Amino acid sequence: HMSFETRFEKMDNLLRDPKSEVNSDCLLDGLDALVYDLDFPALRKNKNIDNFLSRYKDTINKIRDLRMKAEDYEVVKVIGRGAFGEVQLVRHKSTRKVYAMKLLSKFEMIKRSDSAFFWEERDIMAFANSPWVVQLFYAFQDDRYLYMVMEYMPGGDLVNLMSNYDVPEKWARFYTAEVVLALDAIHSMGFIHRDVKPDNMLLDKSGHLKLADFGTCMKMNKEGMVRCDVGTPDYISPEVLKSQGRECDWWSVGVFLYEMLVGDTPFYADSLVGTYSKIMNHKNSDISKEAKNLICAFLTDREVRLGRNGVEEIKRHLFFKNDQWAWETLRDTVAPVVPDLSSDIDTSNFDDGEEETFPIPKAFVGNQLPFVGFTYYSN
Amino acid sequence: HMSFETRFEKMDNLLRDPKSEVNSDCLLDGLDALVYDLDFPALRKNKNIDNFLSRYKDTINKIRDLRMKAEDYEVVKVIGRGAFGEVQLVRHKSTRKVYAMKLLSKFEMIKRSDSAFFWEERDIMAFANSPWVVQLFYAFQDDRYLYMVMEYMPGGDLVNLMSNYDVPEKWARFYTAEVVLALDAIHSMGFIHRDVKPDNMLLDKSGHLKLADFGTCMKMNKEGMVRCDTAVGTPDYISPEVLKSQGGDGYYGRECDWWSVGVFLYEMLVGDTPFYADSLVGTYSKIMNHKNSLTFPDDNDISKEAKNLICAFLTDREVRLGRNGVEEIKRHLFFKNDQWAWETLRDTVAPVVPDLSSDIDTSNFDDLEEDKGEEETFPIPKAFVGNQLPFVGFTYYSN
Ligand SMILES: N[C@H]1CC[C@@H](C(=O)Nc2cc3cc[nH]c(=O)c3cc2Cl)CC1
Ligand SMILES: N[C@H]1CC[C@@H](C(=O)Nc2cc3cc[nH]c(=O)c3cc2Cl)CC1
Repeated sequence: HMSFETRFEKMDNLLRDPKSEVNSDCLLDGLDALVYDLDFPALRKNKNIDNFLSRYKDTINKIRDLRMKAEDYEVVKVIGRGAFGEVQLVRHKSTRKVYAMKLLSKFEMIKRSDSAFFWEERDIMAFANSPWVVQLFYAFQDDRYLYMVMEYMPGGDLVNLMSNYDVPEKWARFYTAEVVLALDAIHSMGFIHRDVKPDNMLLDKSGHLKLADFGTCMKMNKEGMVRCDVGTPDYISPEVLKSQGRECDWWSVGVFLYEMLVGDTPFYADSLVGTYSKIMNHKNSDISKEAKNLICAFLTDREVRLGRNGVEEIKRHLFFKNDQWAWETLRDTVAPVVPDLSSDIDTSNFDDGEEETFPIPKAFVGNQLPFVGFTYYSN
Repeated sequence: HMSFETRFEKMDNLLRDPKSEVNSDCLLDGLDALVYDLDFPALRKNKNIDNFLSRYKDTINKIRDLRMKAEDYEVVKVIGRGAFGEVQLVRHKSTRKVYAMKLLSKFEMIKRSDSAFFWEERDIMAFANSPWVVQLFYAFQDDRYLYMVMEYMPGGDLVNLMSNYDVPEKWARFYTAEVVLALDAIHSMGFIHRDVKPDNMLLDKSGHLKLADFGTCMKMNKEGMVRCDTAVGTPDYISPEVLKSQGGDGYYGRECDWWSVGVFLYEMLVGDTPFYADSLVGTYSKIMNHKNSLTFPDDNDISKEAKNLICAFLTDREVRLGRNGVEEIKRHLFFKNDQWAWETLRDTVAPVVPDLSSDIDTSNFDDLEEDKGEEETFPIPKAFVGNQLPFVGFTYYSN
């Protein structure tokens, strides 16, 4: 039993505790949402509602206007496209600061039952506080989209990179190993990524690596494993392809490595289903002895796969031997490729029908609800 | 503008501002409300809904627990009953402090279209900061009732008082004049009482006076008037103008309170309402006929002045006492004596002081009937009905 003077402080806590589902900004998100989901001709016909909307008209419009809205960002150039919206480079009008804003169509997010997945991604990007993980500075929302303002990566994706260069075993060793420190960072936070791939790997102005998408992430329980409900084709791990009715990330890894030295998927197939079964037959489906080894050590069945035991076990692998870097020093050494940037907005490492809207309801559908609590300020 | 920072210079404000319809508490009130009006089987079948109530399940239960709830209060004795709930003496378990907590059935308040009246009552009691206005410390709500925790008044209502004594012109002069200072106080907060009556007049441990219920209050416009199609008040103590109100002429100023007061005074010296009648309607028309309904049993125990003052309040608005200034009333001959001056009457020795056993002597509160069958509940909705929305923002905690 707490006391008065106590309970009050304790409550101010929550009203400030940004990990709280009911941080002040989340309550405001609630009032906001509610006013959205209510201001419709049909519904306003109700005493209670119309009275409400008539009382929080002025006030809530004031709010909308003050809080962060998309009108606050100048969009320099679209630099990417996810499933539910586009990622565009931006500069804050009032602050002049430059971020990368990922967009999310509330609609598309509802149409597909693919809702409530971005919570893990928000949390991670906003509190991982890690050199390995992209940092979220702001997250806000209107009627149409979610917005995630985040540390811009001038470096570009590992995809563009592998496109442009004849990757040597050196580089390979570098990028791979960093991906390993990062994935271990994630797992330390008690999450599993489930989608490891070049498309998700970005680079900071210094040519080092972070992880840039976390939609796939899933919280792993006490025993370190997960009850699972896929992700990608060219990479995916079989052991998790049967639970449908951790070390999996490591599989994805090996796949990537192969892709990097080779120039194509370790189980590429013109037909996709082909790539699928081909991964199921992994056992039977220029380079160094070690490269080969390592790869095939990851590319094995769950229980005999490389990394089943400890991450350290992976670190120590022979292919991870050199006279150019140590592990807890890698982050600070000279990247294999460093980006030459003309300004704070060089979209050079990023190469070059539409969308609809929700239908006016006849009754309360509350389409804003799955989104209350998404607003986050970093100060 | 200009820019980001000023935006915050309004933001942080809207959250501190206790008079803001969106003070932090208000926002918490919104989320709470929502959870209530949402957690029902039929509704839950909605993906958006279900997902919501599944994310704020834990959290919202936490909130409910911490914030002020009624389980925080030990209910000493029921000392009163209004229209929408009972009014009970209580002591805070954790703090052991003693208050009077008035309840309000959210149902009953919805049943009758009589909703959204309590906001003016709350604002006044919480911000009047006046010797004449009972003070609110805390206001909270659950699914069922609104609660208003407020300065307890061991003194008792002037109805009990008038009951137990042969009130003399002195006393009369006292109570009445304090009623005037107080009504003037409310008048200056730009409000009209509309319901002046002994029932609303309470006493503090020093035998001095305050007004105790403000449901009837209504904010008056720049010209000092208000306009009310269907008007309120109490059968006996009603002003006639307020009385003859409808779709049409229902507009009146503050001197209607002054009428109510004259009624008071009569009641106090005579022992019955100036227009009492066994049938109510009778009192009504009797009021309409005041010019010739006014009388006094030929017991010359009444003063020239008393009678005077009384009749000066009980006249038609336009020629009634106080139409001009409150000062005008203050100066009246019946308000002449060598025992108190206006700007000092609060500080003097009350005409009756309560002898109290403890900090909980409910001695000046006669016994009342408990459960009279009044506790009824909302019916489980088939669709979202939003019954808690009218009460978003009612929560307020004291500095
Ligand atoms: N994960 C898949 C879907 C998301 C997409 C994606 O999110 N791409 C990007 C993410 C970020 C993150 C932070 N900063 C950036 O500049 C940036 C740029 C792009 Cl293009 C990548 C493929
Ligand atoms: N408006 C009518 C119905 C309500 C009734 C009423 O509210 N009475 C009371 C008001 C208060 C107020 C503050 N403190 C108290 O202790 C207290 C006690 C009672 Cl019995 C008055 C007549």
